[PDB]
Amino acid sequence: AVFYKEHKLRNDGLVITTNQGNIRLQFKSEAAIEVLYRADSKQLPSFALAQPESAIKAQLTETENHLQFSGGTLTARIQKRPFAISYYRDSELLLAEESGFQVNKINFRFYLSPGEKILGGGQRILGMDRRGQRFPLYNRAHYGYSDHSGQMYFGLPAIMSSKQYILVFDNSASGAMDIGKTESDILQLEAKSGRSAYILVAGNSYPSLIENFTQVTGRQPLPPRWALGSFASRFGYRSEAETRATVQKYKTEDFPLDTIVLDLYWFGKDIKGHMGNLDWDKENFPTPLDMMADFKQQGVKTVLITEPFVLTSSKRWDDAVKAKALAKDPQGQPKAFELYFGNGGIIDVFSKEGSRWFSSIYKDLSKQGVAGWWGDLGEPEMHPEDTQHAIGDADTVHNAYGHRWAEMLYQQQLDQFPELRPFIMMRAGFVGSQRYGMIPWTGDVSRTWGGLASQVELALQMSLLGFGYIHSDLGGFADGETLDKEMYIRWLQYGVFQPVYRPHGQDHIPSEPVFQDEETKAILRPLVKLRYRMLPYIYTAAYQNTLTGMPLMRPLFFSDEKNPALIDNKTSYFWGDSLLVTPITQAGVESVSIPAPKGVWFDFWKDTRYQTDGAPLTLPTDLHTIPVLVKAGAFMPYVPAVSTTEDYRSDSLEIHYYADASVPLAQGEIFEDDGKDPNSIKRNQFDLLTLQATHTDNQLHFQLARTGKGYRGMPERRATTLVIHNASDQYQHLDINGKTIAIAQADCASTPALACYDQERRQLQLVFTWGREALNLRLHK
Amino acid sequence: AVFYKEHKLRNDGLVITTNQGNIRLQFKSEAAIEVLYRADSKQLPSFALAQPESAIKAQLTETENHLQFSGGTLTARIQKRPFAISYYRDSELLLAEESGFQVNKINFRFYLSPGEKILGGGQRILGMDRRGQRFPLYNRAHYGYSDHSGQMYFGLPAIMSSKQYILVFDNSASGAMDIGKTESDILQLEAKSGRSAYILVAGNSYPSLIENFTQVTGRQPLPPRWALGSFASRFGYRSEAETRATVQKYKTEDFPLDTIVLDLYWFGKDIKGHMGNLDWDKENFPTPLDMMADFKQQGVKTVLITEPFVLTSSKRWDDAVKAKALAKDPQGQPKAFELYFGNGGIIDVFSKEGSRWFSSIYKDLSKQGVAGWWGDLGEPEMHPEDTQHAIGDADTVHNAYGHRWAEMLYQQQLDQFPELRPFIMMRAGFVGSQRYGMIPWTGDVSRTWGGLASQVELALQMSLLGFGYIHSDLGGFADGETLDKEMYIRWLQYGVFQPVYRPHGQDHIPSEPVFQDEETKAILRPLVKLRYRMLPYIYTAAYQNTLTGMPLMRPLFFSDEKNPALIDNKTSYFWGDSLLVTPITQAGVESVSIPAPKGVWFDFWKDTRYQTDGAPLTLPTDLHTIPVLVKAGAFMPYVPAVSTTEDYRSDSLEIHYYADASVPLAQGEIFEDDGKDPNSIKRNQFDLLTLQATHTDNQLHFQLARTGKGYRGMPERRATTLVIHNASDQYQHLDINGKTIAIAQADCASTPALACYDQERRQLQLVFTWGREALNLRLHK
Ligand SMILES: *[C@@H]1O[C@](F)(CO)[C@@H](O)[C@H](O)[C@H]1O
Ligand SMILES: *[C@@H]1O[C@](F)(CO)[C@@H](O)[C@H](O)[C@H]1O
Ligand SMILES: NC(=[NH2+])NCCC[C@H](N)C(=O)O
Ligand SMILES: NC(=[NH2+])NCCC[C@H](N)C(=O)O
Repeated sequence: AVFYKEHKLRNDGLVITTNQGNIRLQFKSEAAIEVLYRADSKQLPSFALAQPESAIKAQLTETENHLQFSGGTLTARIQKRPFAISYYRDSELLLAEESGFQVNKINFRFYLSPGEKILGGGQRILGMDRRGQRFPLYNRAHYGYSDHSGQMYFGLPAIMSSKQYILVFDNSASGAMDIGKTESDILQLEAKSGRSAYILVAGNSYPSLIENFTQVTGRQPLPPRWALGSFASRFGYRSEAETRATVQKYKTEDFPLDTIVLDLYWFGKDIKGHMGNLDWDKENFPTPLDMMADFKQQGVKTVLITEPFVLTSSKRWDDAVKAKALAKDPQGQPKAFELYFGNGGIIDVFSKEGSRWFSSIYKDLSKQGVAGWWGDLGEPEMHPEDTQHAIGDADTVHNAYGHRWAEMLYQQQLDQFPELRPFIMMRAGFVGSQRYGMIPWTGDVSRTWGGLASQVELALQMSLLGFGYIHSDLGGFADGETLDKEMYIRWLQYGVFQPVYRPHGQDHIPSEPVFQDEETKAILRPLVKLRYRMLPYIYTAAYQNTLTGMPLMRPLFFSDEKNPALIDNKTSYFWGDSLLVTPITQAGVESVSIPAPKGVWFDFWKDTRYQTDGAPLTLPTDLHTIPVLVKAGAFMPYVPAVSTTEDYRSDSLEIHYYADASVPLAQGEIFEDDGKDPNSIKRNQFDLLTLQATHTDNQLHFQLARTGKGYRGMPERRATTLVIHNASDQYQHLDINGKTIAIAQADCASTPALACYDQERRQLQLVFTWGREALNLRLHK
Repeated sequence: AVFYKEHKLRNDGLVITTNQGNIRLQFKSEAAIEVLYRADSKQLPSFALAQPESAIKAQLTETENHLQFSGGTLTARIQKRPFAISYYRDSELLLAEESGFQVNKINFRFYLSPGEKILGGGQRILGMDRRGQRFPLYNRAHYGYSDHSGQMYFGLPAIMSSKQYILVFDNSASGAMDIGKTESDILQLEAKSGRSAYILVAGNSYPSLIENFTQVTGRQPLPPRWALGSFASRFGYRSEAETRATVQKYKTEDFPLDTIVLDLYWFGKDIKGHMGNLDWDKENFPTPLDMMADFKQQGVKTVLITEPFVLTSSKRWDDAVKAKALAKDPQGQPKAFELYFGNGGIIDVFSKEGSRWFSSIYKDLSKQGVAGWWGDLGEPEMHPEDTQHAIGDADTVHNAYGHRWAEMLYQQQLDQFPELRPFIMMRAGFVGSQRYGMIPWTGDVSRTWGGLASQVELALQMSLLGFGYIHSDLGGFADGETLDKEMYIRWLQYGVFQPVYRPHGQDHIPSEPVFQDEETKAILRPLVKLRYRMLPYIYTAAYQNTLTGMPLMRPLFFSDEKNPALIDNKTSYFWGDSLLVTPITQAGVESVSIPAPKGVWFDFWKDTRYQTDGAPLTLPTDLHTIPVLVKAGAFMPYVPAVSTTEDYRSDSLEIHYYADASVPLAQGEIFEDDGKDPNSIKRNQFDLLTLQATHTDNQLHFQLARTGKGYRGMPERRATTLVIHNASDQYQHLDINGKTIAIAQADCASTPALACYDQERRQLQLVFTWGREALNLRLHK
């Protein structure tokens, strides 16, 4: 039995006393509130909040039976007897405590509304709506998973509801979530220890909800543009010669390549026994500085793997112990335990000593030429209960280990190279880890169609809760004895339309596309080149993700927020604003039914126009593509393919506009900067191109403009080819800034025409110079 | 009747007095002699000699009836009565005067040996052996020529004999050559005026003959590497917008492009009336500095056309007259005459005033950003007899006008940009013009199969007499009403294997490959890319041409100097040392008979091995290639394709070696420098890679090395893939500098293998790092 006794309102937090203790409420924004139970006691700090100490001014009002603590849009309604808090946006109930907080173990119980659908929990393969499921909150490997998992590498103690709120359990400890499984109408959060707090974030739409969520948990800094390029990876290159041979293979096979990734053989010849060496195995990598410099000359970055563990057999054991860098046992000695790789300890990233020691090693390797970092096994993969960290035992801090590891490395990289954007790829984190630039991948997926078929669900679940660059080991990682060629092709095709292009797998079967047969390469080469040609599209989506948290992959349900049934879809998704992608995830599929939203759509590959009032579209499949539809009104921007983003230029732009009278107004943008300055957005050192189309019965008008302060090397004038798909055959003239130009009606492909209409393709091509001043192009019948 | 009277031997020239006057003999080298009749009188200087005043020490010996003036290898035997000079190499008679020199008009008569075959005269379409022909020495347009011409743009007063000598008529005047036509056994040279001299050069082989010839007439300076890239050209881009649209089309169609060429519309909107303006038509080219700068940003050079003529209607007429820059009439007034383009005069490049005036204009335009120069109509196309130049009348200097024009422009460009290599493309020159960097093309060829079929004969005739970069308007230039697609494709395929890749034609039919249909582009795109991938092969041949005069295209007859019948062949030729090319020059050809020299040959496209003891090889044709055979023992070097040579890198090399036991020793080289320094060779600022193969019964050994001082940006270590074609399946191991490496026998395409044998292709691939130290690779059975 819990009831209200008293409250204090200073400041600007609400402190409530019940018969059971203190509760602190603080608005972290107009749309987000942090609720801390046991506010009286000492406990772990928030990990989820980007600014834990902030508290914006709210209004408090009191009545006989209730308190009301209200921010801009979000209101907390506090019922005095029995004590229960409920949350409202406008006058709409979002979420209500049932029993709410209960003590010893930590326990939060909320009511769920009938029909309420619940996404969340991070990586699970359970269905998009996780209501009716119970699962642990304990980051844990799931080697070789395929089509089901209740527990994987990167769980999140957070949910997103069809009521358009996000609830975060701001707790790092071994726990569990019960989403109306045990009791149909109860959401239960549990933890063995740790912080007893939750955060509720509201929004008026899913995009606004995600914007509000990332406002308080952190926005991802724009990654280096090279993160969007082609990665060479396997587990693992065995030598410098093999690594050099692989870079060379990309050159001789004419596949783009930005980055090569070195797995654990860079520090030892065996899988076991060397982890912790954190230094080059000179028997097999004899000249690593020259190797990295030679790669940089070819525009290729080098990324190295690192892990939390230092083995007793490794060259750094004695030094780590001496430095007090490792987690301890209750006795105060370094804790050693049996990992797959051997007996070893874990670097205590929560301590000053561990952080300084580990950071110094990253600094040294980075000075040698390492461009980015891969942090594997950060669950931590093995984490005995009696392990003691500076701020708590293993079970208490477990789900924040990887998160703090990312923070440490992010801070380190920014201190060493304040003019570069850190690249940090990790397997396990916490709510908010995106603010440290964490780029997660979905772990050791099996080489099965089931493994591929689960990737959209996983990506969308992580994308919705803050992680825009979630991606998979393309082609599959685990086991297998011979390449499943059709599966591999489908996986690398899908790869083009998801955040990071990194084929990776155990090296008994090649993961890199350059080591495939002629048919496979003939299919994938123009697709990897397409990835590069589409960099302006992808990099602009990245820009929007940094600005607003908008994920690069968006679920189908964004298309109609009043149709909750769409939430179940995990087979079609949006890549940026304009492309509806439906990966092929079974062998031999001859056609697909695409649940395209009501409107006009074009076949990305064939230009075919489809119109639908709601009924799904049936498209035939082929081996060389996967089904992709373009939304009418889309501006799709391209640059010429380059081999590496170091050579990226937009002196030449080609933009495809998908015209249809059903879209009388359309807008596009292209974000351009130097691809590397971490401060480009803050300082406005960018070139933001905007395009607006106005489509009426007798005219199609485009207004082009540029804003921003520009940047070093920005082209003053871009040669631009605008291709208008589904263009009327009735346009008689073009005005460019008032100057009339005839539209040629033949030989469009065979003359340097400035305006020409191709009657067979229904395409109207305009070629012009896009300089710094506004440009108006008007087509008139 | 002529007879010897007296001689003086100082110094070191021989001066002979006959009853008719003085004759001066001077060795210009051990292998070349200049013979000047009327040595007593004042006459035009030599144009053919690079060092006219030189005279090396020779030996003179006298007998009752003869004088002997002897250099290293060449000896002049002077018969006293009747007077006649004959020339010997060793004790072999090369050439004997008949009546020799006869006066008023200039006339030289020599005996021809029975069976002696005679190439020469420069551009004619008459058959490789011109014996039995008579033709004028008067540079003259032959618009729309096809399969026959006795008189074209670029005649040369020179012949090459199967006796392995070259005879030059060192005379610039309107004349004629009668090669045993009128009198079966007489070679007659005639001129209306000008210098009465000839030069005889001997050699012990055709390569040595050409080396000796270019030693005394001039060696071509290495062109900028960009000269070997893709040119966009037509007659003509009508505006800046059209020019920008064409550069953009190369970008959007993914064809390489180094240079765009602007025809006469850059200075006026009409073909007639504007010539002489030598300045931008701002109505149609409003921002030419920005245009050229924008192209440079994309790695694209701009070349402008210029002509010798200044029209009275042009903006520069009054100024040219004021400056005394134009040729005059006998009265002393500027000479004006009716050209196709209108009434106008000719710039007197032979005068100080004309040279200074014209040079100042090139300087100004070059400062604005023009990268190279196209000089059209230098015959001069129209040249009235009464026209007076500073050094003689039109008929006297005619065939040296273009030559002096090139010298003027070359000197100008070197003075303005001493750190760049001039690019000078012209239609008409003289013996020796190559020393001013002249790059000639074969004029206004018709768009017919006949026009294409004549190009090998023309190229070989010019190549043998000093002009390595002779080439054609690819696809054809003149007339036509609709594209002959098959002809166009064949012409641009041949284009890949001849010196300069410049499609060009009258613009009612597109000349650029980017304006062609999908099938045409699908065929040509990978071929234009091949051109770029083969830059190390082509640029190395260019290097050899600068060193020794060795032409890039070599005739079949080089393959067997004891088989004079080969001289007639004008259908197959060598592109560099290793490729035997047979262009397809008729429609619908289904197969070809290739007269491959005795030995082992491989199909360049299919890898098929052929062996022949002399009988021709029959190969089937296809539309996507033309027949090319690779000589056994060839090292064919490639780099990855780039869009422009400004991006050229050899960090990655791929080298194909064509192994056969019939070739126990083979050598290759790759010349690398910065692609732009005119002094790179002289100063040894280059990286010369050498490869040697030793092929025995049980071993194949490669020795790799580098010499030269290197250059700025040179890669220290190149990733190298060596592909050995027709490799034995019996090699069991590889030693690289003594370190043994196993040869994998499977999965060569699908692993980062360092050594692997592909049993299905009979190819053995080695991948390694080629650094600055010598490298030995040994394969052993
Ligand atoms: C962690 O472990 C590895 F298997 C070996 O380092 C990686 O290759 C794998 O991608 C990652 O999950
Ligand atoms: C000279 O005249 C032109 F026809 C016009 O300038 C050129 O296009 C042609 O290539 C050249 O022979
Ligand atoms: N994280 C997981 N859900 N792991 C499931 C592992 C199941 C497997 N049979 C094992 O015990 O090893
Ligand atoms: N240089 C030449 N061979 N020209 C031949 C031109 C022939 C042509 N019938 C004419 O008189 O115009």
